[PDB]
Amino acid sequence: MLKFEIKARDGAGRIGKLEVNGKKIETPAIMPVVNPKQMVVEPKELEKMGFEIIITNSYIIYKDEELRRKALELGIHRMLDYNGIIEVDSGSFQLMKYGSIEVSNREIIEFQHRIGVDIGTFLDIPTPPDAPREQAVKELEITLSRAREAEEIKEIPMNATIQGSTYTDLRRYAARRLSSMNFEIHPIGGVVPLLESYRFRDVVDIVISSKMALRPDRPVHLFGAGHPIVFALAVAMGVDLFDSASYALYAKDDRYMTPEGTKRLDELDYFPCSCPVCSKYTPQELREMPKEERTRLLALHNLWVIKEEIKRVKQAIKEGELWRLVDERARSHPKLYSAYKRLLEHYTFLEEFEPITKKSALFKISNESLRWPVVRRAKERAKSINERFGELVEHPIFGRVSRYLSLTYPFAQSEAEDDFKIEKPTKEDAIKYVMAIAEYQFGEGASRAFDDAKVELSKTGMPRQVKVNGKRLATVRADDGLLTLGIEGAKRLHRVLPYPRMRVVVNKEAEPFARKGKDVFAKFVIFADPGIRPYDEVLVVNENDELLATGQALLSGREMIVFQYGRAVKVRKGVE
Amino acid sequence: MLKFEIKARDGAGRIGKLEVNGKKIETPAIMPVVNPKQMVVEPKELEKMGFEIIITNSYIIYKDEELRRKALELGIHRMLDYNGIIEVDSGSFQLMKYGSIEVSNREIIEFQHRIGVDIGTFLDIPTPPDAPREQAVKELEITLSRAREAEEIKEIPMNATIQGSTYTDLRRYAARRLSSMNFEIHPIGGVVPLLESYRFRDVVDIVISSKMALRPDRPVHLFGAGHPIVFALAVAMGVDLFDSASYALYAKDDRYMTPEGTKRLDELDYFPCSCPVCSKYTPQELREMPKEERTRLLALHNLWVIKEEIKRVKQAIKEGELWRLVDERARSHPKLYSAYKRLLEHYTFLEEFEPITKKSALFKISNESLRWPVVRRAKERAKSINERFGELVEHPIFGRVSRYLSLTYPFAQSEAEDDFKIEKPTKEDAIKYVMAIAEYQFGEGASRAFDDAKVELSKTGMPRQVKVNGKRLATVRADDGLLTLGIEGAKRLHRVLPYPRMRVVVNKEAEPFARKGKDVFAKFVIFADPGIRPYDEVLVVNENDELLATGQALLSGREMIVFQYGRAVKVRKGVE
RNA sequence: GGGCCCGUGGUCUAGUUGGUCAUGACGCCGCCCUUACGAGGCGGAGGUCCGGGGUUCAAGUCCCCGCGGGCCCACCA
RNA sequence: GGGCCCGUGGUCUAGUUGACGCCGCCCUUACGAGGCGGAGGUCCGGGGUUCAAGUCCCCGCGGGCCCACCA
Ligand SMILES: [Mg+2]
Ligand SMILES: [Mg+2]
Ligand SMILES: [Mg+2]
Ligand SMILES: [Mg+2]
Ligand SMILES: [Zn+2]
Ligand SMILES: [Zn+2]
Repeated sequence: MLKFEIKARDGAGRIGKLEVNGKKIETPAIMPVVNPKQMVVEPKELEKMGFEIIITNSYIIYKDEELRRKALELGIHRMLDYNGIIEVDSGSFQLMKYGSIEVSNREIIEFQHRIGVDIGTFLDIPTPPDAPREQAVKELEITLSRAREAEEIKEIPMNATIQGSTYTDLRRYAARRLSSMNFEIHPIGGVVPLLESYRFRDVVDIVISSKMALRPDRPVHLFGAGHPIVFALAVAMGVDLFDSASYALYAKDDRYMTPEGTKRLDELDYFPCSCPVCSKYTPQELREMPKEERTRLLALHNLWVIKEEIKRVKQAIKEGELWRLVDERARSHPKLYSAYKRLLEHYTFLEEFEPITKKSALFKISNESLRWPVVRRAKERAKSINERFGELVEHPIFGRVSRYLSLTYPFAQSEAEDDFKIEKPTKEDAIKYVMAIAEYQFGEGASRAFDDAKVELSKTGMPRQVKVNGKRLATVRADDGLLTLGIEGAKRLHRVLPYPRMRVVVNKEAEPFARKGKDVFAKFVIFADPGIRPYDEVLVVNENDELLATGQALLSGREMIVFQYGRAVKVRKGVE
Repeated sequence: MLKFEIKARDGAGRIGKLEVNGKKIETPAIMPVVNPKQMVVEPKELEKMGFEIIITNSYIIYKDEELRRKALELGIHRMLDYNGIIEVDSGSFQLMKYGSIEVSNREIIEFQHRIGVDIGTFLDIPTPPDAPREQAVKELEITLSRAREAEEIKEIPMNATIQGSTYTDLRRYAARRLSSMNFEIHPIGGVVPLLESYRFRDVVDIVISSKMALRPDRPVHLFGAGHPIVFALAVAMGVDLFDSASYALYAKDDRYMTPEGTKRLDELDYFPCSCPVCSKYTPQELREMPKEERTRLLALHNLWVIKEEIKRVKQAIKEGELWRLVDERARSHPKLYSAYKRLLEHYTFLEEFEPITKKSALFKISNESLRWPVVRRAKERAKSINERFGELVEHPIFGRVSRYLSLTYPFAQSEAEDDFKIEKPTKEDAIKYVMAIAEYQFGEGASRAFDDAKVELSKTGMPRQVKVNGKRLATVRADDGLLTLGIEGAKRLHRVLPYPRMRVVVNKEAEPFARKGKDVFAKFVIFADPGIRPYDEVLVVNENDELLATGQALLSGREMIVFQYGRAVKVRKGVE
């Protein structure tokens, strides 16, 4: 009983709405790991700060006498004075470092119900990296079994943590076994050793391998990752949740955090921040004060950056610049740049979830910029249109491109050293632009659903509304020069394009509304064209392939088929 | 009457100590342009904030009745309640926009003495960009004349503004004419139109052309540049001062500033900041309030980032990562990336001022990282060593390098995707390392000054102190694997290296001290090997080439010969 | 369906003639500046303003109707 | 000439219950980097404290920061 819906999206990640026991939050989001005995910062304020969710170690409490009781006494919220979403850890992380931990998967799994938590974790086994073969195999099974045993003894939302070591094949498997099982969240675990050793590439090989085999709808949390240096990369991998003692742990050893890396106080002459701590202090005066005060103020600051970067990321996603932000943070350190270069290698993975159009332009600002999904796509997607229509124009990013396409995303919406001069149509070809924009936007074929049409030009010279006889097939949206279908056009297309091309099939229950014009909700989608990508102009149909309406996709096809909460299409017009 | 000394340095820029009228400040540093009549934020606060210096438009004053008087009345500081360094503008900028401004170069150059300012600017003429030819020539002469007329009627420190339009040939000339003239500061002007049109390339072409022909000792200020997006770039070009109404001007139009570019309030979902305004508010909430309060808060914010980035930069310089921060900010926007790629093209300009060793390692984080000065040099500088000594090992950044060099900056102090495994010497080789580190560090030759020596190995296996018979020629400094000369060694060298190889020539006056071991001050250097680069291990000598001491250069050779304030060498041992 | 915005390629506005509002937008030719790309600078000429209807001596510009586009809230049936 | 620090490759420590060197297995395209177990050298040089010292204070020989003098 955990709700998850994709609010906005970019890259392969997304900003979502998460609901557990009435308490809502929004992802991406990081959970500050807190060890109750000795709290550097009390939930009291974390909450006051912005953290509407955190995490503690249940197992560490099960051991302590005092808390065990205070626990079963006033729940956990009350015992931490935290009125936000609280989640716990099995203590497997403790089983990784110190090895032997005393408790049964069941004992703790149960112990978590009594303490009245909001989300819990069964005792998964975090095998380390480069671990021997069988040790990964055998250990994963034990994990999978404890995951089954926990599947049916559970009553609260639970984390099904994907283990598998440095073995992408295992990761892949333990991913489908756990995706098909009935759990609410999937954290990718046993990576801290990697992160501490800045093995950002191996981490991505892992996070990718997994996000591929997991169900799109369940939240992915990267276990033990709380440094601003990874968020942008991570999030664009389709990660949504982070947890880490990083902030306090760092602060203790006198380390300062920057989205670009780590700084040793006794190496700071200035404060590369503007938060409340670096505002009223200095590296000199803060190096003066003693531990108790020094680490507290550091942790404090660390939290502020952590928080800040996260907002930074979300903002990037909201604008459609997540990749530029990764390309920027990638420069923060060699090992991470490596990783980024590697992420960009998994085209197929990223392509699937990469929006078809964004709000802000494509920016050529690195060699890597040219390997970004949205580029590769358009280069191939435009290949055919170029030959059929021809009349090419030079492009700073794609080299050559048919003028007919020259005003639609990402061709006209790109910026690079040298500038791209677009070419407005001329009455006589105004159509070929549409035909092109159509075969490009809808697929080898679409052209025909517009064969004979009329293209109006605005006071600028831009191809806008296309209509036949008296009614409009579609409109060349100003922003990105793509086509927004207008019912009549939808129909005209549906006829020219074979099924399942660009279609969404809604259950009988929903069929009524679609016809009217009301939006479609993920839950009611029986199946939809796989090649559907976010913000695609799509055809709503009934199980019998009868046009029901046209709108704007909000999820990849494969995505609507599995989401239960959230909207699938933002219906423009209804067939009735 | 204005002092300027290079505190710390990197790239081609540096953090310096600037003193005018007893009031100290530190560069890089930005001065908020303020228009008295309607002040969005009063100096009162600006100073409270961190701005120990600002600027206003004297010509704007001379026109207004009220102010002209209040001006001649209680000076300027008092009229602005500002107790920091105040500087003014001639109004030429107003001569550019609106064209015709009423006043004589003399009239206002004198009106600036009366109002009792700390720094002033004569009426230079800011020719725009791509302006006709003569219009640039003719106009620059008028500027240079006004600069002569003001050279002799001046009593207060003044800004010698380099004009010249988009003509690098004129820029370079107008730079020598004004470098040789008696002025305190040189702003590079008539660039705003460039900056507003994000022509970051053209700006570099200009800033570079000029920094080349200007005297190293006089501070360079980039007229009208106040956006975080340029600082790292600019500063690494050897700029030291900025001024801009940017913050209030943007805030007015509802634009928010981020090190990476500009954001339109009504496009913000979150606040990618941690300052005092983005902390206690939200994009939603701030969009609600009206102008009076919206603009003020934004301006306020803008100031916070501005300040922030500047610190960022200085920190960068202090650790020796200025370039990494440019490589990062370069990704902020296409046109800027271009510019950066271009700056990196002038190797000879940058190499001269490029530290011989830095505190933090070299980072391979982009294709551009491989064109950074520090690498090109090393690859060439290492060329011969590799042939002579041989026994090469592969390197992630330089491909191949002889082991004997493998522990010396920046080979062992480099980080890139794949890692470099160093090679500690073996007693029998121990020396070849030094010999190598020698010919590499000092020049084709130096090897001999160590021909027969003893290399001690630490508890690590690292070659550290080298001595012959009983005394130490030098030591293999731990952090960078370079040689720190020990007087005996210095003379050993001096003898095998022809003049002026790595020599610093001191005025008779200073010859005394040198011998003792006290540091050398720029002022008393008659001449020094040009191939001298900061943090180079050098030989101090007297006008007749007698070894007087060994130290640590702090300026490129050609730099010592010109600097009056500031120290030239950090003397280690004296010959006496 | 409920609210607000719009008639639109993108990029972007930094040495504040007091703040602010104008001084159209597009397209057409020439000189400059450019390695030509680019991006600017200067001067010429005078066409068009998605459709329909009013208002005014004057209408891209001011309401009004239509055909369109974006954001937000509501419907998870 | 003072005051502080150190005896040193870089990088780096994010689901909070001494060092360098030597051989083998695992994980790695070998690189990288790790994970496991065997082995047990030397720890700038001299003098001490100790049953025991790289480890603790003393002197030597060295590196680093800050502050002072622009003569
Ligand atoms: Mg579904
Ligand atoms: Mg001199
Ligand atoms: Mg909506
Ligand atoms: Mg000093
Ligand atoms: Zn901070
Ligand atoms: Zn802010």
